[PDB]
Amino acid sequence: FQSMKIAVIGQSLFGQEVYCHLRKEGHEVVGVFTVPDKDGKADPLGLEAEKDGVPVFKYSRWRAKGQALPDVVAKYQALGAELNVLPFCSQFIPMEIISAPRHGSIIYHPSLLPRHRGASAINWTLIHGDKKGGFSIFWADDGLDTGDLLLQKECEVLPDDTVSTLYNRFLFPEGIKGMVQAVRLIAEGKAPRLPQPEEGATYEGIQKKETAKINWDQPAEAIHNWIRGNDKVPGAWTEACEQKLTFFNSTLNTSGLVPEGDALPIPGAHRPGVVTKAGLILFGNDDKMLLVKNIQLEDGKMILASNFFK
Ligand SMILES: Nc1nc2c(c(=O)[nH]1)N[C@@H](C=O)CN2
Repeated sequence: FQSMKIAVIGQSLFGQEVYCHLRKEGHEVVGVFTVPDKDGKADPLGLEAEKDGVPVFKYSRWRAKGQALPDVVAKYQALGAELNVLPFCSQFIPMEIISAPRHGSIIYHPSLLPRHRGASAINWTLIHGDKKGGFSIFWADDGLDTGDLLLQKECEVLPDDTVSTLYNRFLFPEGIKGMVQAVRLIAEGKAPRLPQPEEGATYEGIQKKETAKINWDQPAEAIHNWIRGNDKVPGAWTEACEQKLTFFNSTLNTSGLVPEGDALPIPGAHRPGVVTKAGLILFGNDDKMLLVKNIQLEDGKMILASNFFK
């Protein structure tokens, strides 16, 4: 064993939990780098670190005129970190920071690397209807999500899984355990390095609300995968009845359903939607059905799709 000085760079409840476990294991978290508020909620990793008197720093920022801000780097170097743990970072972290610690930097990534390198990997897993998923913890190198693996765990992906369900069922609870296990291996001097194969590598970038717009010119199954692969964040959407509607809780189980109800005209779609007591029936460009159970209105109100027209 060895108790280590660790810099934590991340966010969210996931980051908070990794932070708590590292401390429970006897490591010193020398600092936390997280996201700002927005709005006016503070990040829970930052709030937890602040409670404990651990240095907390908020970006981004991160960069200006090519290089890493001299300020952020300064704050980092004072900490004397021996390892960086990245439980949910976002932007490229300059190699002056990534490569500074004796033990380097390890990163949590919610896909089976080399598949779905880049941001929003859980979205892209489901958008493509992958039948298996999981997470990787990997050693940062100078590429984007190309570094050798430390460990990887797989799980089955179910036909109606969403980003949120797959995360809460597996990638969150097992991912936290996995990061903890990784730090233990590093502390013991027993951490593996498993180079990523070239075969099957794919890359996608961040999925912001704007690029979650539905393309209706696809089969029902692909549209279902698009909706669930953006559910709940950032939320797949379209224009209908003169507003922006976001669709959640899709299924391809349309057993016994008939397309009778109140039309929902959707510009660009192969057929109108139909609001039924079961929810919103939608058609793909193959005239096959999918069913959306919930709709978020442009003003943020969540409703049952069956209640759209009251
Ligand atoms: N140097 C480096 N920075 C990273 C990644 C990486 O692979 N290398 N991936 C993301 C980690 O959060 C974003 N930041």
